[PDB]
Amino acid sequence: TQLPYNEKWEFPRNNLQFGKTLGAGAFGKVVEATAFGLGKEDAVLKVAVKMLKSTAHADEKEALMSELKIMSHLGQHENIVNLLGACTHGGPVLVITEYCTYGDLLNFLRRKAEAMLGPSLSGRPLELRDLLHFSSQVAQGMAFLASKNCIHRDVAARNVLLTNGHVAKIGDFGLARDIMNDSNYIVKGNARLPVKWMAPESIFDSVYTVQSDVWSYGILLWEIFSLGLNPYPGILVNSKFYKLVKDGYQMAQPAFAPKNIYSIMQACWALEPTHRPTFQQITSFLQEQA
Ligand SMILES: Cc1ccc(NC(=O)c2ccc(CN3CCN(C)CC3)cc2)cc1Nc1nccc(-c2cccnc2)n1
Repeated sequence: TQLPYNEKWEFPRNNLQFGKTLGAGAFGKVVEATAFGLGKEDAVLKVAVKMLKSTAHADEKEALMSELKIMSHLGQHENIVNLLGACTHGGPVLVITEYCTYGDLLNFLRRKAEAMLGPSLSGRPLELRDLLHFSSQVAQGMAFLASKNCIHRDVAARNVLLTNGHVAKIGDFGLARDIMNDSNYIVKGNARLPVKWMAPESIFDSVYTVQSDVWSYGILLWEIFSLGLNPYPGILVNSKFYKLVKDGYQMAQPAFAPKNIYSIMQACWALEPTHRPTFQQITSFLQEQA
């Protein structure tokens, strides 16, 4: 965008020691690293570093810079993936963020479920309160983005990261996601879209607002209280699916959701955008439950 990059984030690329890859897309990837003398307190930290692959070209580079500019503009919040620094001089653009010990929320829930079933068939197990905290925290992060007039457009469990103390943060893999081979992204003409997460006005009118994010959050809520099931499971995205969503078809109550939380999901799925709850409403409600 036309936003400026502030060099207050500038970090020496030689002060990074790279480790394993945390995720990889077609033209970008995220790599774990250690930063030496990062931040006000000169900390020595494990961080995440987004960068372009050798396959990337000019457009991919302009996108990575825009993402960096946006993250600066956003500010910092406990429930988003915070920008820690950047390397824009003397080499490829490097974007440095917080490292989240437990990875994405979706995989975490799935592995946790398997580990809990283990004793019967094959750290501590999840309780309902953990799910409420996760949901509450993601809502706080989304409410923060909404207060900045910032539209996420891909709210989902795969884009939520869990850090120390199991605190959920909302992020965006962007170039570091392999959408080309991801079955959660459907080929809708020009682009590949997370259709099962999208609001009807987004699907049909290409309209993205804070409210269409609220819809997608409802789908996320479903993911959490089913412990990481695919939305609309078994249902092929086609003309019938599109028409169904448009006529108010909604998923059934997840196995682990209290009627309370499922009512919240349904509210998020109001066909009329302005009838859906705000992120601050969702936040206040969930905080009390948790
Ligand atoms: C390294 C990096 C660089 C950038 C980002 N970006 C964001 O987190 C983000 C969040 C919100 C926005 C807002 N944006 C507004 C416009 N719309 C269209 C998109 C959203 C942009 C970027 C995250 C990361 N971090 C990241 N990415 C993937 C995986 C991991 C990761 C994995 C495991 C452990 N620790 C970290 N970490």
